[PDB]
Amino acid sequence: SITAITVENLEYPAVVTSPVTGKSYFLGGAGERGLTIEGNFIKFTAIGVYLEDIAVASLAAKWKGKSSEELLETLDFYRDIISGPFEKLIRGSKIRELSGPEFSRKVMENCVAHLKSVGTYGDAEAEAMQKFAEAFKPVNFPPGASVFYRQSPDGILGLSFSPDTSIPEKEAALIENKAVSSAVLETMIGEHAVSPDLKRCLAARLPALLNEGAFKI
Ligand SMILES: O=C1C[C@@H](c2ccc(O)cc2)Oc2cc(O)ccc21
Repeated sequence: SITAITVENLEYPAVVTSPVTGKSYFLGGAGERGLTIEGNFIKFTAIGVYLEDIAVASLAAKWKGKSSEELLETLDFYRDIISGPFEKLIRGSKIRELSGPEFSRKVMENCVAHLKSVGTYGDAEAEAMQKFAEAFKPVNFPPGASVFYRQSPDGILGLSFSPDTSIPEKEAALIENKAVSSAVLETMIGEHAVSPDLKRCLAARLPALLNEGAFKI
């Protein structure tokens, strides 16, 4: 019942299965991110957000029987996606070649931004971020190079890099800090995430599922 999304010739499948935790996610929504200089928006990377199947049953708890327009203006609904008792997978596939650090910089930027936004950015979180950046250093992402973030409900972030848009088998690293976990996703679909790219998508495709209250295969 669920379909795919190509964002600037970078395709995001309808479903996916982690070689790491054998879970199976569904494309919640795709989108793209980039920079705005001189009123021009140059897109650098595509972005798709995946939710584990067990997410429908969970969100159905309070979001079923509501429509796109309705959820889209509801913040809680997102705090629920980002902090849901389930794994979320976020895949960023480059549109413009960026190095590990060049990129890991903008990302780490909005993160700490939020961490302080809610008084969670302390020593531990700080080390976790150091680590976060130590992971991206050896890397580089020419177009098609994907980064895979696994946000585990157990308060862990699974970092894994690729030269193309196919998920790797093993992971680059694991950042074990509950805060830093949600961070990424929060910076993309959170309250303070200006772009309605991911938000509109999620708001549009989930009710279709939420009406059945289940998911698997
Ligand atoms: O998916 C991206 C792209 C990234 C980025 C854009 C332009 C650039 O030059 C380097 C990195 O910024 C981000 C910041 C975030 O908090 C979350 C996701 C992203």
